[PDB]
Amino acid sequence: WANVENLDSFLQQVYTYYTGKGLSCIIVHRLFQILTVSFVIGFTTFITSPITYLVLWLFLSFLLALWIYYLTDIPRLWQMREFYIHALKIATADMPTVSWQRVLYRLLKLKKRLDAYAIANRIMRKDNYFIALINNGIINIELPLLHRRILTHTTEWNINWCIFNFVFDEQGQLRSAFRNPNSRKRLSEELRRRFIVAGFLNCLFAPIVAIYLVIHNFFRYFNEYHKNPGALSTRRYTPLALWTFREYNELQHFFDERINDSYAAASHYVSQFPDFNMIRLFKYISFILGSFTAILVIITVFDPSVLFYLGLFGSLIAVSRSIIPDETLVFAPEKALRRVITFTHYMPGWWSDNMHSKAVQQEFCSLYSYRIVNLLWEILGILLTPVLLFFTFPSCSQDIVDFFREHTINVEGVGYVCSYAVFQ
Amino acid sequence: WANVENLDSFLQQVYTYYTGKGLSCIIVHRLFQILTVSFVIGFTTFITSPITYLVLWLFLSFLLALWIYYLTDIPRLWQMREFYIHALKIATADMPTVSWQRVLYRLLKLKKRLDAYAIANRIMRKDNYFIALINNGIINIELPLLHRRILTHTTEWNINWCIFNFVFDEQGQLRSAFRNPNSRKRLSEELRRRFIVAGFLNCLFAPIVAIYLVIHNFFRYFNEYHKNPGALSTRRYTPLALWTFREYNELQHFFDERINDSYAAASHYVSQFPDFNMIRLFKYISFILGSFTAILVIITVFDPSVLFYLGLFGSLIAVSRSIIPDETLVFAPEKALRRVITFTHYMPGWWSDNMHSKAVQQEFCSLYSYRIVNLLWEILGILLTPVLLFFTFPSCSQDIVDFFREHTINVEGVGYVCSYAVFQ
Amino acid sequence: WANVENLDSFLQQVYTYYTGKGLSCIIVHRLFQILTVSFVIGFTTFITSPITYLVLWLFLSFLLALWIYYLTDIPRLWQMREFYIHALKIATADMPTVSWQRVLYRLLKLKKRLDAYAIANRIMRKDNYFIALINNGIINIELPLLHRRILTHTTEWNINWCIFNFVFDEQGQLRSAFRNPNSRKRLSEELRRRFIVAGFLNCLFAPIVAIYLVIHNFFRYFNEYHKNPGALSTRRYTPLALWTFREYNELQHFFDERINDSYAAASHYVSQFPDFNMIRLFKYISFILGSFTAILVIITVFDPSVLFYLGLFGSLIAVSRSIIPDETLVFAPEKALRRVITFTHYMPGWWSDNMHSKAVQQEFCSLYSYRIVNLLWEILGILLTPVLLFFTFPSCSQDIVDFFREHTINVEGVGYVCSYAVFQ
Ligand SMILES: CCCCCCCCCCC(CCCCCCCCCC)(CO[C@H]1O[C@@H](CO)[C@H](O[C@@H]2O[C@@H](CO)[C@H](O)[C@@H](O)[C@@H]2O)[C@@H](O)[C@@H]1O)CO[C@H]1O[C@@H](CO)[C@H](O[C@@H]2O[C@@H](CO)[C@H](O)[C@@H](O)[C@@H]2O)[C@@H](O)[C@H]1O
Ligand SMILES: CCCCCCCCCCC(CCCCCCCCCC)(CO[C@H]1O[C@@H](CO)[C@H](O[C@@H]2O[C@@H](CO)[C@H](O)[C@@H](O)[C@@H]2O)[C@@H](O)[C@@H]1O)CO[C@H]1O[C@@H](CO)[C@H](O[C@@H]2O[C@@H](CO)[C@H](O)[C@@H](O)[C@@H]2O)[C@@H](O)[C@H]1O
Ligand SMILES: CCCCCCCCCCC(CCCCCCCCCC)(CO[C@H]1O[C@@H](CO)[C@H](O[C@@H]2O[C@@H](CO)[C@H](O)[C@@H](O)[C@@H]2O)[C@@H](O)[C@@H]1O)CO[C@H]1O[C@@H](CO)[C@H](O[C@@H]2O[C@@H](CO)[C@H](O)[C@@H](O)[C@@H]2O)[C@@H](O)[C@H]1O
Ligand SMILES: CCCCCCCCCCC(CCCCCCCCCC)(CO[C@H]1O[C@@H](CO)[C@H](O[C@@H]2O[C@@H](CO)[C@H](O)[C@@H](O)[C@@H]2O)[C@@H](O)[C@@H]1O)CO[C@H]1O[C@@H](CO)[C@H](O[C@@H]2O[C@@H](CO)[C@H](O)[C@@H](O)[C@@H]2O)[C@@H](O)[C@H]1O
Ligand SMILES: CCCCCCCCCCC(CCCCCCCCCC)(CO[C@H]1O[C@@H](CO)[C@H](O[C@@H]2O[C@@H](CO)[C@H](O)[C@@H](O)[C@@H]2O)[C@@H](O)[C@@H]1O)CO[C@H]1O[C@@H](CO)[C@H](O[C@@H]2O[C@@H](CO)[C@H](O)[C@@H](O)[C@@H]2O)[C@@H](O)[C@H]1O
Ligand SMILES: CCCCCCCCCCC(CCCCCCCCCC)(CO[C@H]1O[C@@H](CO)[C@H](O[C@@H]2O[C@@H](CO)[C@H](O)[C@@H](O)[C@@H]2O)[C@@H](O)[C@@H]1O)CO[C@H]1O[C@@H](CO)[C@H](O[C@@H]2O[C@@H](CO)[C@H](O)[C@@H](O)[C@@H]2O)[C@@H](O)[C@H]1O
Repeated sequence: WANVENLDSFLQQVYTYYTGKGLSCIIVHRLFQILTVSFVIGFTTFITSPITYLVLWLFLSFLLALWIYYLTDIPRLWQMREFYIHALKIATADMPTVSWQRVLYRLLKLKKRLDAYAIANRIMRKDNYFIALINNGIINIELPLLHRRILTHTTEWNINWCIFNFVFDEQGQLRSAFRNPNSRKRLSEELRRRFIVAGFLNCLFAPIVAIYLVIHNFFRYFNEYHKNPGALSTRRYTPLALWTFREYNELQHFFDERINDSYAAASHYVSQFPDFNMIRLFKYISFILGSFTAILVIITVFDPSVLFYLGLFGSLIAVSRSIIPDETLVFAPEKALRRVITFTHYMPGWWSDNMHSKAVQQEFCSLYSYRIVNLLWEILGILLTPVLLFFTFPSCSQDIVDFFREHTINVEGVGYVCSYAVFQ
Repeated sequence: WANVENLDSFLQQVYTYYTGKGLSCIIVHRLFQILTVSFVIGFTTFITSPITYLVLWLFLSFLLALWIYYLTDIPRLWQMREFYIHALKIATADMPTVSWQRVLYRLLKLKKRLDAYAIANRIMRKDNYFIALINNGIINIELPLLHRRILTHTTEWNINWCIFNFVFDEQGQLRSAFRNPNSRKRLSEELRRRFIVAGFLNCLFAPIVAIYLVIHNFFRYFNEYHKNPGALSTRRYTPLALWTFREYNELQHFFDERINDSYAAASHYVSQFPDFNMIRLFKYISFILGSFTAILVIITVFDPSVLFYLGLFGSLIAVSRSIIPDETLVFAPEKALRRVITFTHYMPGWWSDNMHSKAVQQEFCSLYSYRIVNLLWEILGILLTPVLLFFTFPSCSQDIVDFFREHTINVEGVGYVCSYAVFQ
Repeated sequence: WANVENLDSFLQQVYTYYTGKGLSCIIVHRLFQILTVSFVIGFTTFITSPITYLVLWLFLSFLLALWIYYLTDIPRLWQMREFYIHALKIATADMPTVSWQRVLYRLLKLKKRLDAYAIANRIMRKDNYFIALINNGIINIELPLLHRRILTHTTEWNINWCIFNFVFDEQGQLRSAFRNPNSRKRLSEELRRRFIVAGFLNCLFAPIVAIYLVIHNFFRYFNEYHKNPGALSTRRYTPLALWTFREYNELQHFFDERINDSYAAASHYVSQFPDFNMIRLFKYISFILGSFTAILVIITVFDPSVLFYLGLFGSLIAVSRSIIPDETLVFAPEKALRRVITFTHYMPGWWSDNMHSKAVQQEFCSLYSYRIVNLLWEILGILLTPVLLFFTFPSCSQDIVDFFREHTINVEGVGYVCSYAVFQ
């Protein structure tokens, strides 16, 4: 590896081999991914059975492209596995459980600079620019009519292809033409001619991706969402909430740990806002039905459709007892919210006034939505991303170019990084 | 509010509007309260159907008095809601979740002194005297024959009407005649002529209140206590335990929070005292029945009323497994008790010797009783309070007067407070 | 002050009015400064008494220029005094003792951003670039032949006139042409044509400044350095040591406090390196002379030029006792050095190996020199600065330009600051 001369991509591959947990796990996951896609395709073309033949040929050609890419990438995985076993001296059996600090320790042992912070800046060199574009509103992801900021996975794929393939070298570093203030008019017009091409390609590949996605999600979740409604209120952070919470140089797996360790706190928080005027009503109704049931039971022990009424009242009382919280339950929304914020690290300025508020809870529930709503939006966004790539993104092209010139700072030994990554 | 000149009652109304959680919640609770009373009355007069007409007229006249009082009080609630929205700038939607410290912050912003501690001393000016009368034995609430200290809700209503209406101004402050040591013989005899009148009124309104209370509690709890015995061992603090734990100037909702946050610790503590000589016996019996069942099952797999015996033994073994605790369970009564005391703040002097003891647990279970026992005593105390108001309270009248003269201290900017409130 | 539009210079004037401690103290100091200069001139032209008339006319013309400038600047001082009394509400009697945090508090009360850190970045906007040029070797201040880094006060005056008058606006901010990478060849050649002009002016004003300086220092220090040699070993930090210790955005008076609070630690540290092979010799010599003196005193009490020998031996023994340290004295150079570094905040990388070392002490004594050596070098540097401005500075001109383009970062609300000021 002494002849890399492309240290950024090498470190990124080291990291994605770590988070993939070795060649075995990576190959297994990719295999089951293409198997799931192919099963969806085959089962959908079976239960429904010219135009059908042509669209099936299209789908299977995409599947074969995926397969061919995976087969092409296998050798790079082997090179990295060899680098892990031999150079890093990390056992193939230690992969699913070794930490990133241990890999960093071995990597510093093996060998301008390779500090932990430097390696984080080199792995996340483009992700930091993405965090800074999204969080600072440099790029407008708000729909023109629906008035909503949506960040699907196709949105960020298109952002990474239009911008970060155009702004960064093949060697993976900010091109020279993006700090020259005189070229700000040529680049800011060769960038709209990329947004337009990506919008054209998405207007062709977005229907046949949203269709596959809705079919896959239906097949996967129909069983649970019609035979287990308890798992219908499972809440998760929206994909835009996961880029609002992200910090700079915070590698993906650290972020995943500290976000998964926050769902307990968030589920607790969103429950600290009961409806007392409704709890009181249901307490009253439970009292009435309990009086009726007491009379009925005390009269049936002396005269053995009163059983229908007894069953109905038992059902209604069991319904009511679920709404009525425990007596010895202390509701404290502000400390629940602070317990959440110790994980999400995200407290807007105007929260600090009223963290007990209900408006704060409305906002946090805009960030922490239902999983089914997240699915509906991850399907509608694949359709509405061409709207962005045609109407809101070109108008924001100039700014983007300027953002890469103003807010780029040279950190010695790393290179040109985002200027926001060096503050926080 | 610049023309109040009755700051104590104004602050008390601010506080009870806070703890009632706004005009909406207060009105809803009062409405469902009169609805529950009226439903009990109507259903009891229905399932049972002169004397009946007369007693029904009496009950409905009391109900109408309650209704008329609530309708009379509504305008004061509106005045306070206006003061909350306009002057305090607390949103009507922030009421169920705003804290008392936020209300104090707004109230100090708006405007002798209005510190947090001063407002607590003005809201709890009579409650501090009550805590000091009850905890220091100035007033004797021990029954003459049953030899038990009972503090029902009617007991404290009678104490607040006999004493605190006679001792405190209409403006809500210690009358002047109660610090003059020469009038200690006139006041200590105009106070027995109040205990006697209250005893006479209670000997008339105590039967028709205990009757309503037992009917209400029967209707409410018969369903749960005959169809869910698991909620028969629900333990709660007796009303006298809640005045023993109360601290001075600790507003009601803080006390409620720290008492509700103690039921987990108390339930844990009362379980750290198993019967080892009984656990051993049930372990032996489970072993015997398991041997029998093993033989029976191993003999029925070769010869398919042995099923009756198998079912009976399964039932008995399931019974036995519930008593036998887990093996890896560590019983530690002293640290459980300390975990409780960190909430109740109540450790008598003689506990500090043996907090591992069983006598300490007997006392704490006198404080932390069963809810059904609490109901039986809250019904028997409504009957036995005239005994107090006739025989034990007059004999303790003199002391009471002296208590208000000796143990009153003038805190500057607040007024005459209890001398115990300023120590702890 | 709402119409300033030159916030940087306004804040710098606020700060220099604070550190000057009011109009009274500023005027008094300037007055005694011109009085000291004029006294030196008059006394030197008196004790020595064409060429004399001409050089005296030159000196007095410089004095009159200084006087005229002070008289010109008085009105700005009055404007700032009014701003301090009226707007800031800081009493004229509170000036010599008010802190900078109190001035910051008042200034934030009065009114893109005016945080403490922002005001520090605006006051020290050019000083941060100076710290970064000097500490990072962007500019070469090492003499070509003597091989020594000298930073006189004239050196930094010339740096501030050649560079910071050319690089920064009249409004006080980095000119636009210094971030355009295409103009790096025009600016890097209009900067050598400034170093050359400054070298020419210094080759004319350096003799008649070094002469005045040596005369002033002779007059001031001859008395103390010939009639009090105890104040000849007074050590101070060299002017280059005071730019090596300086941190970014550390205002001048904070730096002065933490450097003055370090001279005790430095004086302690430089004494932890005694010469044991010399202490032993002087102990032996003191023993010999004490034996001789004991014999002489015990023989003169029986036979009253032995007195000459007794006096000489007393003198030599008094000399020896000064070198020999106390017995109960514990020498610990490493913790003395750490006590120093807690103030200077300056520990090179190669110190961390051997902080007990003698080479570390040699380096620290290169930083912490004798005051008389500092005077000799502050006089020789005024002569040798044209050498820098002619031979070492032009060769380093290009780099300087690049330094202002590479290492400039835009902090929002402040402006273009040095990129090193935002790290540490
Ligand atoms: C005719 C078929 C049409 C569509 C086919 C299927 C859709 C496309 C799938 C392909 C592909 C993009 C890349 C292709 C690049 C190959 C080059 C192509 C040829 C170029 C010549 C999907 O990538 C995205 O697909 C999205 C759906 O399309 C998913 O959205 C979801 O929607 C809802 C669903 O439940 C969800 O609720 C919602 O939460 C999602 O937002 C995303 O989750 C996913 O990231 C695969 O790449 C990626 O897949 C993901 C796991 O998916 C892998 O994540 C992790 O990997 C390990 C960490 O390294 C971890 O250890 C591992 O734990 C983890 O899995 C990635 O590593 C990577 O492998
Ligand atoms: C009709 C056939 C359907 C075919 C659909 C397209 C098939 C091609 C997909 C291939 C392709 C898009 C590229 C070409 C797209 C051109 C326009 C596409 C328009 C559609 C016509 C998607 O593939 C990527 O998708 C990403 C999203 O899941 C995954 O990131 C996961 O996220 C976490 C989840 O939370 C997981 O936890 C984590 O383990 C994964 O990292 C990747 O693992 C995956 O490889 C590969 O490019 C990718 O390069 C890299 C940056 O160089 C970017 O990957 C990530 O970005 C950050 C995000 O988080 C991550 O921080 C960072 O880790 C990573 O850098 C992507 O931006 C993407 O650009
Ligand atoms: C012909 C009918 C005969 C009897 C009728 C019903 C009995 C009397 C009910 C009337 C009334 C006294 C005041 C009357 C003043 C009006 C003036 C009258 C006209 C004057 C011209 C009951 O007051 C007491 O009644 C006792 C029973 O009698 C209860 O004992 C119980 O027994 C067992 C039961 O389950 C229990 O197990 C046991 O734990 C109890 O000890 C007590 O809990 C209760 O305090 C109503 O006042 C009070 O009610 C209570 C909630 O009850 C309100 O508490 C809170 O309010 C909010 C904080 O501000 C909170 O936010 C809210 O959460 C909370 O609710 C108070 O605010 C206040 O409203
Ligand atoms: C045949 C028809 C049946 C009619 C029965 C009587 C109907 C009249 C009841 C009306 C009346 C009694 C007054 C007249 C009684 C005369 C003799 C009665 C003999 C019966 C013939 C009861 O009404 C009160 O009862 C209290 C008890 O629940 C409630 O306090 C709740 O406690 C917590 C629970 O734990 C809750 O959490 C909390 O939210 C509530 O505060 C009050 O909310 C309620 O208003 C109103 O007067 C009341 O004034 C105030 C102090 O000026 C006192 O209230 C409280 O005291 C402290 C205790 O804790 C509290 O610290 C303090 O907050 C408050 O100051 C009472 O002492 C009482 O005197
Ligand atoms: C024909 C005569 C030839 C020469 C004349 C005399 C030499 C020049 C003197 C003028 C002048 C430069 C500025 C002129 C600007 C006016 C505009 C001109 C007209 C433009 C149209 C000297 O400035 C420098 O002069 C150097 C010598 O030249 C000194 O070097 C010394 O050498 C050895 C000596 O002992 C030393 O050992 C060695 O340690 C030094 O390095 C430096 O100490 C001094 O900084 C005055 O400016 C500055 O003086 C200094 C105190 O001097 C003031 O420092 C502080 O002020 C307060 C904090 O705000 C503090 O509260 C106050 O405590 C403190 O005092 C500054 O505020 C400022 O006022
Ligand atoms: C034949 C007649 C002799 C006439 C000789 C020249 C007379 C002119 C002198 C006037 C002039 C030089 C300007 C023109 C020079 C052109 C070329 C000169 C060639 C000579 C032919 C010197 O005047 C300054 O000299 C400084 C040095 O003492 C003083 O700083 C003191 O340092 C501490 C000590 O340790 C004291 O503690 C502290 O209180 C003082 O701040 C200043 O107080 C003083 O005003 C005024 O310009 C000045 O502007 C400012 C930055 O805008 C700079 O001041 C400081 O720089 C940092 C340093 O530390 C400081 O951090 C910072 O506080 C301040 O910003 C200077 O760089 C200088 O440029």
